[PDB]
Amino acid sequence: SHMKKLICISLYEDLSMTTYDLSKVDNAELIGIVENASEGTLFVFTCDRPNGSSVIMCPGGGFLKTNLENEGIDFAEWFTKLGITYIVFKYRMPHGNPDVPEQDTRLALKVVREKFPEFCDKLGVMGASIGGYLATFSATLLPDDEKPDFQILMYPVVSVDDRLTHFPCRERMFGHSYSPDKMEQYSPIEHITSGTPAAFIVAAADDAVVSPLNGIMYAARLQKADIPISLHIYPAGGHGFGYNDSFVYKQEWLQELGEWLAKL
Repeated sequence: SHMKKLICISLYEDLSMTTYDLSKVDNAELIGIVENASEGTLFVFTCDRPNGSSVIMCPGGGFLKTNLENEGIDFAEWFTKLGITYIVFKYRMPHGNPDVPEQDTRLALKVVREKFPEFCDKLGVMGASIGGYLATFSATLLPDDEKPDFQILMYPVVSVDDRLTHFPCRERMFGHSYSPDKMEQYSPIEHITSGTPAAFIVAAADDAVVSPLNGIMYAARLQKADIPISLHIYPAGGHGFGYNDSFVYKQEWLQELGEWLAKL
């Protein structure tokens, strides 16, 4: 194992911090820590040999909860092994306030940059499913000086437009307040600009939760804007494969991700 410490930062409780020695913590205790933590908490997994780069993962969970294992802590060993500091974001549920994702991503990026400059030579964000909405929002609708340096998207939602969005997530995000005039201000795919960072995008063509055209058309619009892309659509595997071994393409897509990270 190449992960040393776990530092938990409570963004909405005076940035209160707790630190654990990972060599003394097993997976069952680790699960309890992330489950018991309040919303708006960052879990920072530090490396034995850090290379100065960090990723903030925004898990999926349909704006009901966060998938803190399969789209969270289960990636920690994989990232820290490469010297990449790995941060799982237990973000807040919006509960009808659609500006909560923007508020959470801006604060998470700001705090990570402030507390860990040594790990922010490159600071990227990762997002799975509706977590990819937070990830792509951070890459498009934040100011250039706040945007992350790279973005990793797993079966992301990239729009609130009817054509692409996940309707239960949109309803949880807006309550009854969604209207089509709000589409542009809340759709990252509509805000790709020259500052938008290089992207890694992966999904399965048989995804029955979120149309894989989310990732495909996001990548297509990035490419048209001359933003470098690494795009991988597998024919099968469904939504939410995360780190599961049951995904028949697990080794293939992780090998793609590892090669991509090395060439950043």
